[PDB]
Amino acid sequence: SVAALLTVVFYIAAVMATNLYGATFPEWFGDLSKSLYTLFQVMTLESWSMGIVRPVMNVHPNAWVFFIPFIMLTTFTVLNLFIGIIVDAMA
Amino acid sequence: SVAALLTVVFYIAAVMATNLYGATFPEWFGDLSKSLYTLFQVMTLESWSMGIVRPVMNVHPNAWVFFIPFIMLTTFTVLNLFIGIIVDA
Amino acid sequence: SVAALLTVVFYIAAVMATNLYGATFPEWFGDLSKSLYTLFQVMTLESWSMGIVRPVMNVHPNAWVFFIPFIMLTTFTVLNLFIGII
Amino acid sequence: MGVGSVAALLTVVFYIAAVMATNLYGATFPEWFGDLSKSLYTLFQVMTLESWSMGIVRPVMNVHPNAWVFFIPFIMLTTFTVLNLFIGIIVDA
Repeated sequence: SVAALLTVVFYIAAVMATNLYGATFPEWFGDLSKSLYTLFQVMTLESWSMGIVRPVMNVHPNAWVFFIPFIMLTTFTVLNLFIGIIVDAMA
Repeated sequence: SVAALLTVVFYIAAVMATNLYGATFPEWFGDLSKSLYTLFQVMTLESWSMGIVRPVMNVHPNAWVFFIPFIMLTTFTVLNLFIGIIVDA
Repeated sequence: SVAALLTVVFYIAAVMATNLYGATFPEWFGDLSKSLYTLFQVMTLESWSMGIVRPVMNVHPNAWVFFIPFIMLTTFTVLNLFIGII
Repeated sequence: MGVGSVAALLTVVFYIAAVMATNLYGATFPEWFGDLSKSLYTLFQVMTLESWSMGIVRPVMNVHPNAWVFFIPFIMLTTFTVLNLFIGIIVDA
């Protein structure tokens, strides 16, 4: 149920990002699949700032309003999900 | 409860960093909002050392005394706010 | 216990990656030992995308099909081993 | 107390490895390991896993190959203990 919620989340943000940054950043968001890849990378927190967001903000200042919240939501969910797997296996 | 304390901590360090490193590193610390961004990136641990702390230490060495503790504080509280919310449900 | 199967998982993927990407990326995959190093770094998530997967995808596109699953598998097992001590 | 004693064990482990690395890699990599304080900073960065491989270990291995035998274990140990201190709060709730 949570895994579905998250996938929905990725899907929504992937579509949004493609239409928001795909023009100026084809390598990372030009496609809905490219956006999926990039958003997953951001989720693992790998080079999200130095490698993706900071460069993005050089063209679209305040794009941080799309990514920091995305980071919060995605991190939070994953945290919970993990806890459940860990907690329930113990119980 | 942690959420507000954390916001306080971020605000303290952001104000501190702005006054401390904003002159030499305006791209990351020149503004109170720039310092907000940088300190969150450092909290996510994304290029905190190689990308931010090591460059800053070429100018103001031993600035790790601000950063490493900031890392402990924010890391520990986010560990705590996670466990706190999680154990409950 | 969890460590017993994860070791197997790493060995499978390492053998797979060596045969798949060792030709074009010998610095990271040319050896079975090299692929062991690379896959562990990818497991710790350090520069997996920008540093490893994205450059590999310029040669073999859709190689994320190996990596992203490898990432889920190895990340998942870590929590099952983290709790597998507790 | 352990938390505290485990935190004291960690401090010991960091001191061990920091002394080790200074003597092992400080010659060839003085910016990262030339000092006991430099090795302190580097080992903590490796602990938070930020550019540990691409940034530190991979470059060190071009000089002393198989120095991953120092690093990968150090990673295991410090990451495990920090998780031991994490669960030492998980059930301590």
